[PDB]
Amino acid sequence: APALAEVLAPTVPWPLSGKNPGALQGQAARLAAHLAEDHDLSLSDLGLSLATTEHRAVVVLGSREEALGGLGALGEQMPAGNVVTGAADLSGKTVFVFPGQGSQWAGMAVELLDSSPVFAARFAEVAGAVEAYVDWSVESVVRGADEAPSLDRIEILQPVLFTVMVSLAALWRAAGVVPDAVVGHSQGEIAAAAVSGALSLGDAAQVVVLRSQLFADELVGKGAVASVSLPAAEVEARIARFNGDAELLSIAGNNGPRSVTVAGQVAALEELVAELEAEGVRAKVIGSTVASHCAQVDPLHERILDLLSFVQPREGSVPLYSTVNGEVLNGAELDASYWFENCRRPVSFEPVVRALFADGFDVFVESSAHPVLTYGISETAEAAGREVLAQGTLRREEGGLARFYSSLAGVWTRGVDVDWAGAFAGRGARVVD
Repeated sequence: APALAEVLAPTVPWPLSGKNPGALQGQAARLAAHLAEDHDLSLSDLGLSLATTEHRAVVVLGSREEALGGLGALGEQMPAGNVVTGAADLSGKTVFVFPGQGSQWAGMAVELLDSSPVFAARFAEVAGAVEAYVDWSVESVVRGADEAPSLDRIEILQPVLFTVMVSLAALWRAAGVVPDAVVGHSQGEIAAAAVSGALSLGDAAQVVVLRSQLFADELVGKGAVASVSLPAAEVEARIARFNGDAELLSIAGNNGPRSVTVAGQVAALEELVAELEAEGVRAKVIGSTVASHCAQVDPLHERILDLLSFVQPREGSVPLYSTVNGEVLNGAELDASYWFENCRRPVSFEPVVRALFADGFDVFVESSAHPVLTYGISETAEAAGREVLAQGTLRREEGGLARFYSSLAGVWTRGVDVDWAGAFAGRGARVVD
């Protein structure tokens, strides 16, 4: 039942397609002139009409003005922020990417709760699973209720992030976009397991909640993870001087050929990050993160096997590419042992991005509040001579239908199928010739 969109939300997407020279531009030019001249054709009717009918574009609009501004611009081959353009030259094999921490911002799920029924119904269903293992309400933390806990706290961030990522994947699925596979980074593998069905909701919810509550008890204060824009070899050489007495700092992830993470002791991490920043290199402590993917997780080994003994794994609808052991898992192999490897081992994301290229994936949808792994996939694609689409869902301070229809356009304009008519459900629009 529940639609992409509240009937009273004004953001709507207009899709246009052409194959002949200047055909997309001509069709846009004429429609903009007709809209202004006709003064009777309904905006909603024109939308559903365009939505139900090789070179592609989507105008994302909340208003007649934005419609004329978009078609007008497309008509004169001028770029605009609300007109998403592309060529439909991709096979469309799609993988959903579920990142770790870094995605979060303060109002992230709020707009989609208020304006997308589908997102709201999935959010409740997934919030309901986590809330079985927790005293607080996911929805109130997202809306910043006064009395609800903060997202700064790891044990609250990870379950919140889990719910938002799984619910975003359902919003993609309603709009007719369906993964052929999933891929997770760090905690992201939990969300990836939920969406694939490899864990039940309740199992995936219990894993995220218990493993983040452990990290909060045992690891907060003592460690973090930082994102560094240099290749592995350069970074091994910059941390060596910190690791005299003890290994304070270690490479916890490979995201691209020029992109890695470092995990360990907060002071040494912050010094390396300041050193590299002074030198014009991007290095940033990932928000609220603990020193996972390093030796600090080892004193937690037996606790973690006991905590996640419940986990019952099973084949999902769709394979999971393991960022932990380079295997393509049906879903049954995700036992408590796997979930220890996941928080201890460094995340070999980049090599499984190359494996996905070789198995025929050319569309990567990152199901997140803010795109963080998208640059690594694009850098990997360039270095592999592969033309691929790396598409985020939301961004900071853009959590609405305008942002989401933009990212949906991103995938459609490059050849992935989308039910655009879904955006007009229940509005009483009629297709007009």
